[PDB]
Amino acid sequence: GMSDLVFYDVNGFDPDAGYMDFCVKNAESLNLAAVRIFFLNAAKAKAALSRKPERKANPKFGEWQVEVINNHFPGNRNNPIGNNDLTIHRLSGYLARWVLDQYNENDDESQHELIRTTIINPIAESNGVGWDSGPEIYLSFFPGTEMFLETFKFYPLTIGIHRVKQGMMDPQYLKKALRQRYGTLTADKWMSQKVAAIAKSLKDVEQLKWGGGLSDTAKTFLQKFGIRL
Repeated sequence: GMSDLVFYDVNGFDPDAGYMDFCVKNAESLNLAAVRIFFLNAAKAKAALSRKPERKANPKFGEWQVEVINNHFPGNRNNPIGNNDLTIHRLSGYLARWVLDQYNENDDESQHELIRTTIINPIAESNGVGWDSGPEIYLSFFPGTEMFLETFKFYPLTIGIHRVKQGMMDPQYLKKALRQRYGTLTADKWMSQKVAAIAKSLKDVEQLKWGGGLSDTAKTFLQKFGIRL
């Protein structure tokens, strides 16, 4: 695959092969502005697709246009999804990984500041979690990141485990993450072999500041005392 650079002759959905295909087709036309717009508008895009009868559609986010399968219109819910096809959910996962790749591309502080100020994760932010928590953990609040459990250091799973433990989520919602691979390991194999790694990941999640900042009224008050925020 993409990590060991081993290639094969041309079965089930493999998110690593899906990500490769996505990158071949889209890497050149992606930019941070477009990806920011995507993440701010993913849910709205699903809503919009839900009243469009066409089996495929071509939403545009900023300057970047992309073809997706429309599984949101009720008449289309059954239609098969191809391994190289894009859905809003798959795109969310692929773009979260693309943002991480951008972050890891170099360690200049300007790169990190650009990414931290441009990409917003509304789900993370709604929970009191910002970029300061770490890039993998921040990005793991995005839908679709469960496709890449090793990449995201088990956080797409352990966020869900934490939520269940806190009574914030029905255990059934864990089913998606629990079906995924971890690198080369199948779910049966990592559930058996990676308990320590997952526990370590969960502790990272438990230590997040689940909650937020000072109010506008408080900030205005504090400015009267020469405190600018």
